[PDB]
Order: sequence, then C-alpha cells, then structure tokens
Amino acid sequence: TVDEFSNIRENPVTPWNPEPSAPVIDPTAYIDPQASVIGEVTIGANVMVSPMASIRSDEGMPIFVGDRSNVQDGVVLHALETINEEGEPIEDNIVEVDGKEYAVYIGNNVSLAHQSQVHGPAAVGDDTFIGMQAFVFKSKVGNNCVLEPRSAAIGVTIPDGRYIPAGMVVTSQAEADKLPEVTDDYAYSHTNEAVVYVNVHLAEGYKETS
Amino acid sequence: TVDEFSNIRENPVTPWNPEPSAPVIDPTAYIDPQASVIGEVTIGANVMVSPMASIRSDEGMPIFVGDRSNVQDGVVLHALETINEEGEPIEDNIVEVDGKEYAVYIGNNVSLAHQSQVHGPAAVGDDTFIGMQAFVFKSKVGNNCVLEPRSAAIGVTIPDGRYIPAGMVVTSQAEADKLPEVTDDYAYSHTNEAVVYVNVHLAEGYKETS
Amino acid sequence: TVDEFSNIRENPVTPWNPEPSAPVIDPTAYIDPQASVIGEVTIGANVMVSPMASIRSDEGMPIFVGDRSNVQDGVVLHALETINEEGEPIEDNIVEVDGKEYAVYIGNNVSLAHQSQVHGPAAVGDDTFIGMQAFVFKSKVGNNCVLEPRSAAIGVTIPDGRYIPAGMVVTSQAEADKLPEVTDDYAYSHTNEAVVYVNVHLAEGYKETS
Ligand SMILES: [Co+2]
Ligand SMILES: [Co+2]
Ligand SMILES: [Co+2]
Repeated sequence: TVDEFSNIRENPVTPWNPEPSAPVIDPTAYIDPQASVIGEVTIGANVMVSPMASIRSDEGMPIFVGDRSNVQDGVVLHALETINEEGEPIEDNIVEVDGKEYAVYIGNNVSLAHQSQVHGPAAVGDDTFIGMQAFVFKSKVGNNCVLEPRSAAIGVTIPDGRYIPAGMVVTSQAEADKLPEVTDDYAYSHTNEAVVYVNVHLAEGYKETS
Repeated sequence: TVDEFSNIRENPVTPWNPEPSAPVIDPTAYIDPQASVIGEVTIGANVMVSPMASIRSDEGMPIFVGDRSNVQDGVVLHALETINEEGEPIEDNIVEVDGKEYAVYIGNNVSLAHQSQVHGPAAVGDDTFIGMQAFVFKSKVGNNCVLEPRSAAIGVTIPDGRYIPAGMVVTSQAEADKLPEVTDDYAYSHTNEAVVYVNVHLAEGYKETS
Repeated sequence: TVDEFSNIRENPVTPWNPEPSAPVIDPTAYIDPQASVIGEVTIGANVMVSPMASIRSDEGMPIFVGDRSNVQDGVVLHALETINEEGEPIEDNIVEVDGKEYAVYIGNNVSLAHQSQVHGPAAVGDDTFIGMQAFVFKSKVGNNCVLEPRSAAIGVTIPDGRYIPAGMVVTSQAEADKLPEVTDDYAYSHTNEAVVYVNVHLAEGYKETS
C-alpha cells in the first residue's frame, strides 16, 4: 500500500538518546514536503528547506540552522555521535558557538547550495555561501566565507572572509591559513547576499502555497 | 499527521514571478512519485525522471528538458535569477538556444546521470552524457559530449564532440578549448546512445505501472 | 491531487526484464519512508536505509546489500545493463562474489555514507567504509577498506585493507595497487566499526517507530 509518513519527525530511542526530541521550527520557515527533518533540530525564521534535503539529528545532536539561511535541494546535515552509550559527551565531536554546544551549527544568512553537505562536528559562520556539491566535515568555516562549487573543508578552520576555489579539497590547517581572501572584485563576492534575498522570498512564497 | 502533497507543482509568487506556472509534461514522460518538478518547466516526450531528482524552476526560468532525455536519481536542475525584482531580464543568466531563451536548456537524447547537477545559466547539447556526480554551471556543453563521472564545467563553453576526464574541474575557456575529442575507441564513445535506449524503455515500462 | 505511491516496488517490464521482481527485505531492516527501493534487490538483516536514498535494480540486476550494512541519506545504487535485449548476459557488467552473480554487491558491515554512490558493475567487500560523497563504478573494493570523503574508484580493484585519500580519483590499476594501507594510527582506522554499531542501533530504534 501507499507509503504514508510524516516528514518532520522525532528521532529514535537509542543508547545515546533516552528521550526523543522533535524539531523546533519557526512558523516563518518553509519545509518542503519532500524534505526530511528528524530529531533534535532547531530551524530559524525565514529559512527555506528544499526538496530532497535531509536534516537528521539522531546521532550527533543538536543541529541548528540560523535565521534567513537556506538548505537547498539534496543537502544533507548529519553528525558524528556526541554522547557515547556510557552517557559521556564526546568533546571532539561537539562544536562550541557562542557558549552553546552543537553537533552542527549553521549560522544566520548562510546558504547551503544544492547537493552540498555539512557533517558534524562542524560550524558554518554567518553570511557564508557553501557552494553546489561542496563538503564541510570536522571543520569550522568562518563568517563571510565562500566555498565554491565542489570545494571541501575537512579537519580545518577556515578563517573569516576567505574562499576555497572550485574543486579544492582542504585537509590541513596550513592550507586553510593560506586561502585567498574575498574582495569586491572576486566573482562570488556578492553571491551570498543575493542568494539569501532570493531564498527568503522563496520561503515566503512557498509558505503561501501551504 | 502524514505529509500529503503534490510532487508536480506550480512555482510560488515572488517579486520576479507575478504569475505562477505549472510544468508542461508530455504524456509519454514518466515522473517518479519521489521526484519533484516545480514551476516553469517543459519536459519532452519519452523522458524518465527518477527517484529523488529535483527540477525546480522558481528562481531562473524556464527549465527545458528535451525529448528522450533522462534525469536520473538525485539530479538537481535549478537556476540563477533571470529577471530582477524591477522586471528587468538579467541577460548574463539567460541562455540562448535556437532563438529561444532559457535558464536551463537540456537538449534531446541527453543523459543526466545519478547525482549530477546542471545549474543555470546553462545549456547541454543533444546526445551528451553528463556523468555520475558531474556538475555544469554557467556553461554551454555542446552536442555529442561526454562529462565523465565527477567532472565539472564552470563558466565555459565545451566544444561539440569533446569529453572531460573523470574528476577534472574545467573553469577556464583556454582549458575547455583543449579538451580531448570523443573518438570511436574512447571508453565512453557509445555510452550515451546505450543509456538513452535503456532510459526510453524504462520510461515506458514505468508508465505502464502508473 | 496528492502524490500517492509505494516506495518499495517491483521493477518495470522491459526487453531485459520479462518478469518483474520485488525487493526481498529482512524484517529487521529499516527502510525510511522517504527512501526508494525498486526491483530485484536483497536487503540483509539490521540494515538502515536513510531518507532520500535510491536503490534501483531495474537495469543491471541484482543489487545486494549484506547484513548490518547502511545506505545513508541520498546514496544511490544503480547498475549498467546485465542482460541485453537478445537475452544474453553482458559478462563485463556482472560481478562475481562467492560463486553468485550480481550487478551491485554490497557486503556485510559496509557503510555507504551520505551522498555516496556505488554503480554496477561493482562490489564492496565487508567492513568497508565508503565515505561521504564518494563514488565507486566498475570496481571491486576489497574488505576492510576506507574510501575517504570525495574519493572515487573507477575501473579498478582496490586491494583489501587499503584507503583512498579524500578527493583522490583512482582510475588505473597501477594507482590502485599503490594505495596506502589502513594501520591502527590511520585517522579512519576505527571509523567503520563505530559507524556500523551506530547504524545497527539506529535501524532498531527507527523500526520501533513504524
Ligand atoms: Co553521518
Ligand atoms: Co540554485
Ligand atoms: Co545508472
């Protein structure tokens, strides 16, 4: 028979999750019916979650998405275990953003473009563009950054205001420290602000169809 | 309660889209129930759209998919804004194919393999294979081309009859002009014709299950 | 009207598939409602299939997933044609694992991480981690291997106990023979066993929600 389900659901009971949690989603955010949002997740105001995105906070938790951010088609957010079966927090898998602990922290005015992925432990600072098919894992991406399409940040801290060229896989802190800077003449210098404006308007337009 | 929705839908009203449009889909095309097709989209005859694909024509529009083409699992089609909020067409984000304007143009007998992405402005010429996990953005891919798995074309024109080796990210016109040619002994020389034959038969078989 | 469908379905009748087959899924496996599983597929015990995964055995068949393996969000399994329209088996597109023929063979205790893809003909040996956004096509990956995020294996045999560095695309047997070995001090040496433990527990937790 037809597959009947809820796409916004609590996470399952496991040895590291005694008490199930359901997503906390601002009334102004739009969650596409063909997106999936599971578990201990906070979604801020004016956020657009597109078809085929999967936000799954059932292993490492919590997963936060700030105000006016977007999670585009096929994007995945997931995280390594943050608390072991013996009730001990796995500090290496927990990110600290302003005195609060997260598995994945997506800041405000952040664009996660189509088919990208941010896997915890990870943090992405405000007004950053994570390009199409890009990857972030075990990293902290600063504010006002640009990850071009197919770039990746693994095990590093990307300083504020830097970009990663298309296709480059950054795996060492020495490499991350030498990334190029966003300047006004850089091709993606204005991309994130335009994308956030478009996506905040799409969230409202789609909300008016539900 | 269960998530109830239509997977083939009109696009939302926004400042660049006063009048919503619904997809125009040929009766011989097959759209999987777990694919999403939104907005100002034209889908040609005998096209197969597989599970988890997302064709979203709500920002840049229109998005065209020609006859006997295929949009495989997890493929995304989306596009940059083609008309600003002041009603002016953004010509840099509009592609011209035979005297008609598109955000994304996918030609006839084109295969978009699993997890690939074509982001407008972009055009993909007839009888071209866009490989698994490949990426096309701000580019024109000619006819009878092959993008091997994990290749990418960004900001360039790929001449007719050329291929991009697996994993290569092409970002300059000088690089695109020097791509290798498809010859009969090239490993993917016959791939697209076989894939189109298989996919046209799958579209019909799946249509017979609906 | 709302899109009503079954996400676990038989494959379509085609010239290479006279008699449709439906998936054989162990009662202990968990198939997310937003995953798709089509055709001649065998899923073993304690397997977790996550949101937006697509397992499609309608071209090359069969597709096997062994016990205690996981198919994470947005993963695709598909395969090249294994039998032509003249009823002849295409031996180059068929993989042999223990005296049985498969289009795609995923062994036991194998992790297919988010957005990865394994395209037949292909085999992945037991206790192997296929990282985030990785790709396997026309290859045999041995047991106890690690494909780091964004790595790829195309047209090769990856010897048992080896790893592929993040972002590396391996397309020649000479390259595959020289891959580095997994040792206890290697960063991903314990990853797969932890991931399988977590995923077997998630499968059970999610089963308790259905
Ligand atoms: Co994960
Ligand atoms: Co887009
Ligand atoms: Co395929």
